[PDB]
Amino acid sequence: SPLMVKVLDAVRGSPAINVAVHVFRKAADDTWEPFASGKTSESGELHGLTTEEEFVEGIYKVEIDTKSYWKALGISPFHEHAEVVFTANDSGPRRYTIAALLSAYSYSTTAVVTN
Amino acid sequence: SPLMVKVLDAVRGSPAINVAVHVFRKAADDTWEPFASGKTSESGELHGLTTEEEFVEGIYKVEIDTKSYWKALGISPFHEHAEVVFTANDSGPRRYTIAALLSAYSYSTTAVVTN
Amino acid sequence: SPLMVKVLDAVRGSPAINVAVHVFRKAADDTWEPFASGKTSESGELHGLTTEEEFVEGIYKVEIDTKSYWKALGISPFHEHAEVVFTANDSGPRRYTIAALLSAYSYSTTAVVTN
Amino acid sequence: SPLMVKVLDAVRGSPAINVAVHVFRKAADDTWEPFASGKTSESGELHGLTTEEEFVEGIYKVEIDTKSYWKALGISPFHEHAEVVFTANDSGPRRYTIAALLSAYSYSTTAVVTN
Ligand SMILES: [Cl-]
Ligand SMILES: [Cl-]
Ligand SMILES: [Cl-]
Ligand SMILES: [Cl-]
Repeated sequence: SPLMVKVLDAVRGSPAINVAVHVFRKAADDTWEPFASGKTSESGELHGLTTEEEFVEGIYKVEIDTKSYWKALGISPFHEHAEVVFTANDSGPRRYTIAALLSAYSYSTTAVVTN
Repeated sequence: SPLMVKVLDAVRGSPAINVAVHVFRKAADDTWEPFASGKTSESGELHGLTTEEEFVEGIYKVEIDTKSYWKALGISPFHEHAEVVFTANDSGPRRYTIAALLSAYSYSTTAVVTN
Repeated sequence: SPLMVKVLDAVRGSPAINVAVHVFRKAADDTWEPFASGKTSESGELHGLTTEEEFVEGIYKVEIDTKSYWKALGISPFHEHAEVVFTANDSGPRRYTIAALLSAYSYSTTAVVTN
Repeated sequence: SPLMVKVLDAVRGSPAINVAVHVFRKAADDTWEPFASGKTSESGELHGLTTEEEFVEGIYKVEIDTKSYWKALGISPFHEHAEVVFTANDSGPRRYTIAALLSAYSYSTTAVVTN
């Protein structure tokens, strides 16, 4: 997959397991099409999201459903979810990894772009 | 204002000055109404966004327009913007501060809820 | 004070109140002298740490005692403390703000350097 | 290795490659013994740091030498280094992963503790 997502838990110090993740592509015009989705594994990683064939240039939104993750662990968190929005360019990097770190009232995300 | 937003710059180590910020409220149903907006000051803070009269319970989205901030500083960043989405509850805290820390390929946000 | 420290709590979504903070200066040579210290206020901020007279060039260590903060709130955290180490240059910025965001298993810090 | 360290770069959006990492153990008493060290690989990961035989209970310091990393990439950063200090307990988790995310004026670290 040219797009991978990895999620960590900063409250419990663990991979974020079984987190739902949705990818949308901005169709032109001008709304968010469901593009790909899945749930993180025991390592907190979500593999096989998409393929080079399906992953074309465009604006993508990665929605990590942090709210249900926390409730399943006994926590009612601040955020509804975590969102990451970016443009995929073919001149850009071949592989994108979206990494997220979750707390009850905070989150950080970073993009790791490689070849 | 019961809602304040503060933005820092982790690449240059400065307040994020003149960043555009938009707040939307999820109207029922089921879209994002423009609710309030403004630009951060020299301290990277955005004051007077709204009032207790206008700020009712609901789901709010705070969109920080990180892309134009970075381009104005000579940087073409990864993210289109930074988004923070949360529910305001009247049983909840009287004041919400959304703090964001921006990098070219990363951002973190935290909510500071006080009385 | 040319040095200020501000600490936030990402688990509870609050300023980090009454956190002990120690500043050391690397004496030449080659150990850490106690330079200044204090406890954050209700806003999570530590003001009046030092003065322009006392704050000379050198290597400084800011130790935030995150462990006792968390235990006082009923949490046994991962880290012993949070440390930030940097060089103050007179050609550099007049004011340094060290901002920290604490979780049970994580912390981030950023330096905000201004005039 | 029961201890692994992974480092990401938030300015360039890449694994942090060839970063020097030092682990010290607080000998009793009361100083920091060199315990283990190495340099991150192309994935930004540092494997084979130590073994279950050598990794006993105690207080450990992980020093990531962020300054030379940045200079090698043409950047003069704020921090001298990134430090992470924690207690290893045998009742604790079998494996510790220290993850760090670096910017010029900021860093975050998180501990991922697993079995
Ligand atoms: Cl709910
Ligand atoms: Cl563009
Ligand atoms: Cl203890
Ligand atoms: Cl130097």
